Amino acid sequence: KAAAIGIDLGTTYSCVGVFQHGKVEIIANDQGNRTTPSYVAFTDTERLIGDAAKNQVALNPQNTVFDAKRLIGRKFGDPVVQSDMKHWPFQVINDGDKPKVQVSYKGETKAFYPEEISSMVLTKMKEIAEAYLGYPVTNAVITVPAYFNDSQRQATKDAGVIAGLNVLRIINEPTAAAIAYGLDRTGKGERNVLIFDLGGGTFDVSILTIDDGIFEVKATAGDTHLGGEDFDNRLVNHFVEEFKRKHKKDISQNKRAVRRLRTACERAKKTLSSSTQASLEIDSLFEGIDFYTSITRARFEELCSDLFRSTLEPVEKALRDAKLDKAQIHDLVLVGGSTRIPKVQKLLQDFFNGRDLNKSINPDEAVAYGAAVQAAILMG
Ligand SMILES: Nc1ncnc2c1ncn2[C@@H]1O[C@H](COP(=O)(O)OP(=O)(O)O)[C@@H](O)[C@H]1O
Ligand SMILES: [Cl-]
Ligand SMILES: [Mg+2]
Ligand code: NA
Ligand code: NA
Repeated sequence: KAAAIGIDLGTTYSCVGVFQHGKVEIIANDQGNRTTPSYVAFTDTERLIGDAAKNQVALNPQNTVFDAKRLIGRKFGDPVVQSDMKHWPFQVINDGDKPKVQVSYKGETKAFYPEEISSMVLTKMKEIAEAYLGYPVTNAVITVPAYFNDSQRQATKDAGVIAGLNVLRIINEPTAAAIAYGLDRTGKGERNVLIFDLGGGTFDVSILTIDDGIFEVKATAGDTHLGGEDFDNRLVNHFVEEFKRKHKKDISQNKRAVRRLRTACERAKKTLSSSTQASLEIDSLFEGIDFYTSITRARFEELCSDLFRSTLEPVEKALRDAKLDKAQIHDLVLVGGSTRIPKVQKLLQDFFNGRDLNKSINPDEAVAYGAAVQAAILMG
């Protein structure tokens, strides 16, 4: 009788849905947010997950973990791990050629596997669903990137099992997004679907063939270090210059200020997807100096124009790989929070010569939406 849930375990944000009453419900967390930061923080006295964790990241950069998805299922000597390490404020150590995140927790040094950190996020998403349903959840579908290997999929599933979940299936994020739009219901005859996924940290282009409910991955492309956080950064640097000009002070080395600016920037950015201007007002940003100011959509676009534009060549590459022309793509699907940006939608639509974009499902929710559907199918 109990519904199974669908979980998007995201690099920067996660999302949970449940199919019931003949429809998918994306479930808001305790703060009312329909997605949750994939953050876990450790303090002298408690463990925080999601919104609570990200909310104190500037205060505790050392023991606030994020990006665990970049580690999960990898060996410590993997060049991706070695490269990514150099830019996290938290320490990563080697335990038998397995990466562990090392932190201080209740005064003692503790280390955690990536799948342990991710299980804490999965636990939160599970608790979010249970608060809405009013009963314990034990079955779930969890998603992963198409490019995940066996080791990565295994560790993701272990994360689920650790969270107390029977993992009915692990499915690809682009397939979940396609399922959400009901594209799996097609009969015999190949349809070509392109998934354009620009999230918080990663950019993924997938071309799938669907034939009588059977998915095949024809081509993948993108950039694992291109995302919304890079748009936040462009804004950070802009406002650091503007604060320097006005107050004649350089805040760029105060890690707490820069982090707090960064957060205000992400909020303003989101607002610029619905508004042509946004107000940025930080109390005591630096040395008790407040920062009240504004930014326009057009200025935001200018600051990011090259990054926005860079998203189209991986589409070209993926089409070439799949041996398809633009015109042979039957459906275009927007995934990831960053595809809410009007300029981004314009770029892709212009690239496809005016074709419709499938964007009626919040793109940062499309993966979980699909997972919830598949979970229900697997339950009966
Ligand atoms: N309305 C919006 N406009 C612009 N960016 C948004 C909006 N909503 C969310 N985002 C951005 O989307 C990114 C998170 O994307 P999401 O798909 O939720 O996570 P992930 O990439 O981790 O799966 C963040 O960079 C966030 O600021
Ligand atoms: Cl992505
Ligand atoms: Mg995503
Ligand atoms: Na996500
Ligand atoms: Na991402």
